[PDB]
Amino acid sequence: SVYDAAAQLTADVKKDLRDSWKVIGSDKKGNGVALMTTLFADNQETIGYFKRLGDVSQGMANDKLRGHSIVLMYALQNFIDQLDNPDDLVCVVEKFAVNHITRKISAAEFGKINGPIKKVLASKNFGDKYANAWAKLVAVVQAAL
Amino acid sequence: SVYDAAAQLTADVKKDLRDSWKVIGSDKKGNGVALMTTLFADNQETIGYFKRLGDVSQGMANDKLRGHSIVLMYALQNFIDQLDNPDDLVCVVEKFAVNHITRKISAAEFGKINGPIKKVLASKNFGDKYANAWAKLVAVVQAAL
Ligand code: HEM
Ligand code: HEM
Repeated sequence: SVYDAAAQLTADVKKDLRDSWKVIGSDKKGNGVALMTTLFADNQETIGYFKRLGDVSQGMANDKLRGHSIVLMYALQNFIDQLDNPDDLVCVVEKFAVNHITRKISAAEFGKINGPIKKVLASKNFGDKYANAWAKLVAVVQAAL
Repeated sequence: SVYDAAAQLTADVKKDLRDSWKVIGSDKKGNGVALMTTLFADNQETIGYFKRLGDVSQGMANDKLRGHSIVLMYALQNFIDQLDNPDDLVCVVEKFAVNHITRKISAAEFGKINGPIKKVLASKNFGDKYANAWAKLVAVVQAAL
């Protein structure tokens, strides 16, 4: 269940998530847009899903992409803040899962974000240990999709 | 226009917003659910818009309402963090405006949250000065609806 996946994030996984988030979550505009542009660059097939944001090649200058990228980073902030209470983490994961289920985003397609996350972490010198920790948090949302 | 409403957030208004947020933002789950149940109790005609959350009378016990309420408080957190830069505050305001425009929520109906906000601030011993500061930030979202 989502709860099982949540309940299995360990003390050192939560430590790696919090420690990397202190750095990548400090600049939400910069790192949020960096995440979205790496998604569109490496996975060009997803661009069509983001038609509401207009022309995503514009990057930072596209006001709708910048607004979306900041709000996504607050969704991750929320996740990081609920780590010690699985019941609260589960009801916010399920709320964001419904936002993607209505856009017909499958668990497999949602997991395409792991590549971008790994790349943004690597730019701040957080290696594979941290990327693996973040893949465990993404898998909690995948359990809901 | 959003940009003029944004220009109304002067140095003193920004200070009052930050100073009261430091208190109500410390308990996102508690105050978030409090805001929503006060909206439904005082403005019963709005409950129909929230049919996805099921029985909102249950409050904190209703997992969908709790998930919704925590996320709403991170939208407010987001607005407070963008007060330094009006261009970033306006693109996140417009993102949340579209979430309500699709739900057929008018500027007048969105304004019904001011009663709830004043009551929650009042229980924390933040009076009308602070309620009026928050009404000015709510007016930026109203301007985009
Ligand atoms: C770390 C992972 C992710 C998080 C936390 C996340 C978060 C968000 C948030 C908060 C929204 C706004 C929801 C709304 O207001 O309706 C959103 C929208 C969306 N997301 Fe994600 N998302 C993630 C990954 C993905 C991935 C990998 C895809 C697709 C392959 C995806 C596709 C979408 C789509 C299509 C929208 C709607 C865009 C629009 O029209 O505004 N998301 N996402
Ligand atoms: C401080 C003011 C408010 C803020 C920051 C706010 C924020 C939000 C956020 C972040 C969402 C989630 C969007 C999504 O994922 O689709 C939401 C949903 C919603 N809001 Fe608000 N909101 C506010 C006031 C109101 C008011 C006063 C009304 C109506 C009288 C309203 C009606 C709705 C509705 C109908 C939904 C959809 C609930 C659902 O089915 O999931 N909001 N709001």
